[PDB]
Amino acid sequence: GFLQGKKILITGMISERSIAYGIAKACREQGAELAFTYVVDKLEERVRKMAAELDSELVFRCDVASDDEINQVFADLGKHWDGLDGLVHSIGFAPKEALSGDFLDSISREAFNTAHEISAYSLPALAKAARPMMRGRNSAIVALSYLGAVRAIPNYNVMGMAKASLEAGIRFTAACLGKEGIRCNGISAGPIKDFGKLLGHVAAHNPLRRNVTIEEVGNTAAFLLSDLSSGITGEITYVDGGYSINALST
Amino acid sequence: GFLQGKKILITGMISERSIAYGIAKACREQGAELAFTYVVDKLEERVRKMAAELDSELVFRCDVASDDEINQVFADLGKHWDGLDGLVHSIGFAPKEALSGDFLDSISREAFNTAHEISAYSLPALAKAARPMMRGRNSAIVALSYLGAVRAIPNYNVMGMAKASLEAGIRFTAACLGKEGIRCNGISAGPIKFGKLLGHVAAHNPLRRNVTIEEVGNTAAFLLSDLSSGITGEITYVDGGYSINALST
Amino acid sequence: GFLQGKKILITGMISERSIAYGIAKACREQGAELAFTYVVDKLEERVRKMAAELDSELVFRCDVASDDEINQVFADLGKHWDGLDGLVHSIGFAPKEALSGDFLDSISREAFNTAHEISAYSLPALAKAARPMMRGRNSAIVALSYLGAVRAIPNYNVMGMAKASLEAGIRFTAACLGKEGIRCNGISAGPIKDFGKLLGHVAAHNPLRRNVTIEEVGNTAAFLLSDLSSGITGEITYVDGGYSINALST
Amino acid sequence: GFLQGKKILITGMISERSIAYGIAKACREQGAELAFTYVVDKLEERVRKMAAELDSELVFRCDVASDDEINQVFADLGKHWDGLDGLVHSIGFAPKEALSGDFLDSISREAFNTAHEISAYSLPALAKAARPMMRGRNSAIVALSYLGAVRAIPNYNVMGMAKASLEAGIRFTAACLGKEGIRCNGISAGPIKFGKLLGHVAAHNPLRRNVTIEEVGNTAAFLLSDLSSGITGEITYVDGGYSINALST
Repeated sequence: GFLQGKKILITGMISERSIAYGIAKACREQGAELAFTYVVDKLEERVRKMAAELDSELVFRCDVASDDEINQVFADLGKHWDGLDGLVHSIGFAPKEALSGDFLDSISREAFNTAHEISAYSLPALAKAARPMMRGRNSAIVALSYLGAVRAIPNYNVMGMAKASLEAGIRFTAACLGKEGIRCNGISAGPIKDFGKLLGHVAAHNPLRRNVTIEEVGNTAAFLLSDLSSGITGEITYVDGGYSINALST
Repeated sequence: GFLQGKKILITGMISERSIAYGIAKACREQGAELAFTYVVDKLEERVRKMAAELDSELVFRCDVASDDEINQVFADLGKHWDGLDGLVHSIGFAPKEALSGDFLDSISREAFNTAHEISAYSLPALAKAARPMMRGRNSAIVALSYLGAVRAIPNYNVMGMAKASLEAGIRFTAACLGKEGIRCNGISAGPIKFGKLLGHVAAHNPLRRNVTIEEVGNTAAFLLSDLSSGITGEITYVDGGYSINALST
Repeated sequence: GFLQGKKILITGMISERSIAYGIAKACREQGAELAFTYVVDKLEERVRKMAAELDSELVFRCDVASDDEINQVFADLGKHWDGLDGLVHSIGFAPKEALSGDFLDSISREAFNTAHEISAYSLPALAKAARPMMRGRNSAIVALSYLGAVRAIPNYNVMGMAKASLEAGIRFTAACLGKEGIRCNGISAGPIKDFGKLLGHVAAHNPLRRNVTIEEVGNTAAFLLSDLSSGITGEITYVDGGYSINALST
Repeated sequence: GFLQGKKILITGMISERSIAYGIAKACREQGAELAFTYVVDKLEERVRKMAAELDSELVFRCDVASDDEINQVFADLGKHWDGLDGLVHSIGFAPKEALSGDFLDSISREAFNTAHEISAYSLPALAKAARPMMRGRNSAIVALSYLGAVRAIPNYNVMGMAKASLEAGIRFTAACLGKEGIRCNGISAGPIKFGKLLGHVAAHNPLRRNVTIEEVGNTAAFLLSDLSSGITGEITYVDGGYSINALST
């Protein structure tokens, strides 16, 4: 496996359906050692269980709304690990009411603020807090994005703005940390397990004529966290079966 | 002129150096009737003076931090105008400390929040509040962005994230309002009066010079006019070709 | 009109349906003085008639396959005009058999060569030949492109490759001539008068919920040929009613 | 390795400095079985030697100017291999005179034609000829591009137009073959050993250094493997972040 010796912290793993689980599993299959965060105490047990199946006992509470908690994760993790080789940002949130229907009717100041703070600011906040552990290690950050960053799409609404902010954050973080040997890249993932019809629309219209899997996203993340991708930084890689590059599909 | 009789509300005109002034002047030259906002009471007199030179007595306070104030503008403006044909978003802010040096060292939660709220959320907030006045008129919104949206650049830092959010907001607003006959477009302007930034751009862009507020202004006038009726959700680069050049030693 | 005093050469005007006619008409309405090319002698009369309705007697044969003919246009035009303020490239060709069905089955070396030579090389060839007349005049070139340059689309096939070549040509030409006061920009136009269903697909899916007109393309060209756009060069402007920036339209 | 048993044809390997060599080596390290093309008979021996060090005796003449030769490669290769899992396009050419100085002064019809035919048409020509061998295998094509496709750069000139054509060819090929289980992707590589170009990039990119053929090679190996099965029509930048940086004085 090409992540032998790599130590990787993974956010956003709330179930076996989650993108972060696909990433965790892919990384574990390539020999990485893993650690995880959970946002709320209700999920702790479930996350510890998933971690254990992935050979990890390293699980930490981290509400990315809190600078203290973010920093505490790395202080606690640093007791176990000499350094951090990988960091996976797979977290986003916006109030449900802002994520459907008319873009302007559904948006509000509060939903905007929340969406950007949790979904976009969290990337540089985590990179900043991880920086002492990651610098000088030829390490890597991967963050998950979505086509709403760069295209107007139905129902994504304010999250589109937040993902665009995130994607810029990826570029700025990469430009910031490259000299210290830390890479930062994104994956714009296609939709995964109107939602049934979204999936159908994509599978009918993309070059691969199917939806992508968490394994496909996971393996791309594993590559971007590995030294195999050492020439790549500030990149958004589309794992959508070619969807974004197709047009005029009647 | 090609904006003859068009009624246009312009934000961000704080001086004759401002991008918004260049836009105002360009629109006035094409026959538009103008109205303006000012952020703080200290600027009222100065903005009323500029408005008057552009043949306008329509000036309103609007701190885009305030939903009350945003909506009040359109209530007050609607007493004078039956409808609104144009809306110009030319406002942005981030704490000065967040806009130089190392990106991660200079960033903070508060500066991030402020930068996005004032610089990005303000576009959909203004479009939303203007919607009753603008819909059904084949009207137009124009917002100002910057290269930091789509490239990592030194010293722009968190504003880059905020402009990227804005540019997505332009796309989503355009997709939202197109059916009601409202367009929404952006201009990514090159730098305009840091001395070395300007010099770097003038040495490296195809035109070998910096762009002017007149050039940004005329592009805005075009994007506010019916001449651009086939264009929406677009970011147009008025940077003398800077963004499309590379590997210039 | 904002093209007062401007002298503009327009290629590709073969009928009143053509994009170039929309451009000619738009430019004439803003006060430009026009000249035109025609590729084959069969069209001469028809083009002279259209020119005359647009107040022009300046019509020249120009097969862009021929360097001699390209150069001759500017030698002949230079007898009438002190300089050239505008140049509109609205020409493209590929063999019909290469423009439908499966991309690889339909492509051939010969069709590729022809498509690129006529549709892409013609831009720098025309800019080069026009350069003595255009330099120092604060003049402008506009070329027409299509979404196939930057997205995979059905049926456009090799023309997509040719348009991508063209769009790069626009950038390189702009970078080349900017110092001499010549701008070069593109318009990526949406479809205009499976073709009936293409038009329907676009009108159902773009932000404006309709197809664009030759007037809308024409007015954008007029702007890009005018001094109002003096800050803009190397740009591709999408006149497609927002189509290219939308996605996941179910 | 993650290409274990994969059978991959590689073009453009003319020396150990070549991008294609970096790709070959990276693929061999992941367990791929390799075959190679050479453009001219003068290079045959040198290419056979390199192939042998990479455990291959499968080497074929292929001047991509020739449809006969392109198709012959696959007829000859098909005698040894039941099918083809990977195809690497790492070839490009334009007359030297067209690749420096003023873009319009340096360009010509002939140089344009040659550059596009050899550098761009060769991708769909090779994909087409390989299609019977590749279809139904969950196989992959990778092609090499350069920033000149999407930015105006000094000295690349007409090759920029040719690479843009290539990148569109990658998209169209991907859209064409995806249903048959063949992917097609590109790598836009940073410069690799002009001395000042390399210096400019190393001073300006996020990584503050030039990329290596190993880095390009490993990315190609990934894009040729099933690990990348969700990715097609993509251009991946292996340039140490160069293309995403701007305004660096």
